[PDB]
Amino acid sequence: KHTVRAAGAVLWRDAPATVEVAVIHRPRYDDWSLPKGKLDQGETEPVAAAREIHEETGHTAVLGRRLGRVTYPIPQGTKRVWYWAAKSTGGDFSPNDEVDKLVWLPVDAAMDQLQYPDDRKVLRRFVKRPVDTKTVLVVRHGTAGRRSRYKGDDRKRPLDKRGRAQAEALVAQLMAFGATTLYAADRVRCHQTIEPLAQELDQLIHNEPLLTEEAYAADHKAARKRLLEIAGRPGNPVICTQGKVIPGLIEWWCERAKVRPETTGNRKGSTWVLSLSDGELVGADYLSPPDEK
Ligand SMILES: Nc1nc2c([nH]c(=O)n2[C@H]2C[C@H](O)[C@@H](COP(=O)(O)OP(=O)(O)OP(=O)(O)O)O2)c(=O)[nH]1
Ligand SMILES: Nc1nc2c([nH]c(=O)n2[C@H]2C[C@H](O)[C@@H](COP(=O)(O)O)O2)c(=O)[nH]1
Ligand SMILES: [Mg+2]
Repeated sequence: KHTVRAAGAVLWRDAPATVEVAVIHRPRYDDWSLPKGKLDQGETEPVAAAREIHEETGHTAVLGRRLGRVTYPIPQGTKRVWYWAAKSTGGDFSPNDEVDKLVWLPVDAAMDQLQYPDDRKVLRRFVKRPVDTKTVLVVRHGTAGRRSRYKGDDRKRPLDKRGRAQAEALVAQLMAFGATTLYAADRVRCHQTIEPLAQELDQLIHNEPLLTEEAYAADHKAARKRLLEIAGRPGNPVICTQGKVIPGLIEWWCERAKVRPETTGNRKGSTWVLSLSDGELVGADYLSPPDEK
């Protein structure tokens, strides 16, 4: 009942029935499996997936759609693994004592190579939908204290200490999915959330008056329109906004596209990873704040 948290991936490259996937061998278990490992202190599942892919296969990669969760018993209690689709961005495997072989296989043959039922289940998920996706990241701003007694939402109220720390932690989280462009509702706490990422990308953050809670409540259709407008642009946008805005936009998009989120929440510092194939939503993955389970 203690949970050892881990992440990994179906790492792929071009040759759905075209694509090749990576399967690894480990001497210590003499198993064939998917690359993965334990979260380090301070790490989120996406950040650990990318790191473990790199350490185990030599490859950098961009994460896309989440492919569900697997659990199994270990002496410390229960092993929990979240898996992502990850597109290789290059690298070269070198055999070692931890992982001594890596084979790239079409899905077909990878299904037969993978010895664990739960890995085959993940690979079944992977082929269920397109994997060459682009990504919209919708982020609820970090912790910023408590609303004041006044009407409206306190335009200038800043992130608190914990929130500033969530902002910093979100850089590696959002980079894992290849974020390229930045957008924030017209509130200071929304900008401050994505400022560390802005510095890292050396990028400017677009301001979004249409996506504040006041504007969403006065004209929800214009917010929706704007979201699609941004999603349509080239690149992988981060859009940081507020708690009364996100659930409505995410539900609206999921319903119209018949996409079922596997997890749901709306915490401050959380991220929805919205995977698109040819402008259609194919996944909506809720990621917890970086400082929460
Ligand atoms: N990779 C993998 N191993 C599994 C699965 N199911 C399962 O019982 N095992 C076994 C193989 C080992 O006997 C035992 C521990 O393996 P592990 O891969 O979870 O643990 P680890 O700490 O050595 O490796 P890691 O999590 O750091 O990558 O669990 C599975 O779905 N995937
Ligand atoms: N190497 C190895 N393969 C296994 C085990 N259990 C299991 O079903 N397999 C499957 C995966 C592959 O389809 C096949 C590979 O065998 P070799 O690695 O010995 O060639 O056997 C095991 O403990 N070790
Ligand atoms: Mg491992």
